[PDB]
Amino acid sequence: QDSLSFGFPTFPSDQKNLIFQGDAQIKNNAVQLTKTDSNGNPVASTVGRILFSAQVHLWEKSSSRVANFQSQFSFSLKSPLSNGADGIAFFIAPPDTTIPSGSGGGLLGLFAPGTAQNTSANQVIAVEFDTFYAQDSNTWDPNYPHIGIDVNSIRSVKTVKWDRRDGQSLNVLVTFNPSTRNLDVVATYSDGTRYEVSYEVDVRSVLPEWVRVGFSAASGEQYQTHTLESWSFTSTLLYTA
Amino acid sequence: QDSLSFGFPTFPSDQKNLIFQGDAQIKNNAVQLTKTDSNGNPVASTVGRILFSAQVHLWEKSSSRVANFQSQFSFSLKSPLSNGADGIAFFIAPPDTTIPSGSGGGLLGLFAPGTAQNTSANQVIAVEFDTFYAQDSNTWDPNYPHIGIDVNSIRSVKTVKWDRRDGQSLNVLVTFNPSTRNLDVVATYSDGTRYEVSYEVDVRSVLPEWVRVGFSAASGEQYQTHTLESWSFTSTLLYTA
Ligand SMILES: OC[C@H]1O[C@@](CO)(O[C@H]2O[C@H](CO)[C@@H](O)[C@H](O)[C@H]2O)[C@@H](O)[C@@H]1O
Ligand SMILES: OC[C@H]1O[C@@](CO)(O[C@H]2O[C@H](CO)[C@@H](O)[C@H](O)[C@H]2O)[C@@H](O)[C@@H]1O
Ligand SMILES: [Ca+2]
Ligand SMILES: [Ca+2]
Ligand SMILES: [Mn+2]
Ligand SMILES: [Mn+2]
Repeated sequence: QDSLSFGFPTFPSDQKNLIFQGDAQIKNNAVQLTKTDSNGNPVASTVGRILFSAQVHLWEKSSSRVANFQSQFSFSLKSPLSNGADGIAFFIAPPDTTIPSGSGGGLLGLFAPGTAQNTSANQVIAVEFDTFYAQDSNTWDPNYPHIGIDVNSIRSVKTVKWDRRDGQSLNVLVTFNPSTRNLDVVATYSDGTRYEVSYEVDVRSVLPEWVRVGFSAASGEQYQTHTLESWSFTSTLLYTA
Repeated sequence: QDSLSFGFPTFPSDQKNLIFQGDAQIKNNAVQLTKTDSNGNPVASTVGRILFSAQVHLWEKSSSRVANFQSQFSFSLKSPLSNGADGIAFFIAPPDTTIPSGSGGGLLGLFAPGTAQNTSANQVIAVEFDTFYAQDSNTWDPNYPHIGIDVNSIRSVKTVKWDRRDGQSLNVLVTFNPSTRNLDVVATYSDGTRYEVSYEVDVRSVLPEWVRVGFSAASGEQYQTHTLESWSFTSTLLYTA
């Protein structure tokens, strides 16, 4: 299809169109990307991802069209401690994408240790909400919590300082305009605190014509819950000048 | 998801979200439901169906919600014979639906012969465009070409006279309003000729909560091409007051 859109105001337990990878599972009408004990508390060393089953036609070689898409979602992070890790990310990748070996902790379940920074060894665009930046294990990270745009590397091509608020939902709007090649990210907390980051990227040279969209989250030695509360997506193929 | 929509203004050969059954295949940016020779001419004894991969949430028991959906599509039928057969149909059935054994010809690839008219033995709602009504063969049909609404049986719960026009596209709008429980059908030819038929049905008592939508067509002794040219579908769960 040239156009596709779906919306999850909440996440009831009877899902049919979600691909669950790792420890991701539905609990209390929300998607818990990372494992949690019976008490509902986060645990260490866990990775989980979800992907919508239907493939998205991102671009079409023949017609020379590229899709304009918008992804809106909200999530909350909660941890008994305060050093919650490692973060959640919205990502777009080839349809057969699976959790890379050893992609836990700081790699957010998106990259392999040996290629995490090799741009010609990956095919993935992601918007990360990174809460852990210890310079010994996350050497590629700026020294503070941040929202980043990742293009084939765990080392963000663009970042903006961000504030982690335990238990508070962050509302996010991610949009890609094929006309200007701009991938814009706008995140806001209910009190109006706003964060914005954008980057110009030609999706055609990074991803295949058909892709799958979803989320990924991980906790290494440090942990926190990564709860996806809602999600709506829309893509429409458009002719570009 | 509570809502889903997708649009196929045309059908390029490079598809990823369509489930092809029987002889269905894409040719010339259109879906040829029934088999055609190398020259594109229709042949006898052929059945084919397509379904969108993503399951549609038709209704939700817990929240007492029922989906409001709309299916707009266009098709054309062609045949050198004076009595092209057998017809095409838009249908809604359980997710694991497959072509029943011996459902060719007049059964439109939707029902098995032994239970084609046993309503308690089927789970399907279909809008058929029936061009073959030989009273000695398809004994259940009125004696003329017609549009029919099928609910768990090949013997339509309702039909209206329709005119078959060789090689002319028919545009159809199928809608369901959960408030009134009216399943409405409006079809038109490019010259304005209009056909309308409506039926009241509670989908909750006929179909499971999750279903798949698609098209089916077949040709028995008599044949004709059944070309699906375009298709857009949208559904959203609503509260039924
Ligand atoms: O306790 C965390 C501590 O260990 C290191 C590695 O020595 O980081 C681990 O835990 C982090 C948070 O869960 C992950 O991001 C990282 O991938 C993992 O190696 C330290 O840097 C950190 O201080
Ligand atoms: O030519 C139609 C003639 O043959 C039979 C089967 O012997 O019907 C077949 O063809 C029809 C038209 O394609 C189908 O409707 C029917 O399902 C199929 O069996 C006869 O009953 C009919 O007289
Ligand atoms: Ca990090
Ligand atoms: Ca018939
Ligand atoms: Mn980072
Ligand atoms: Mn009929």
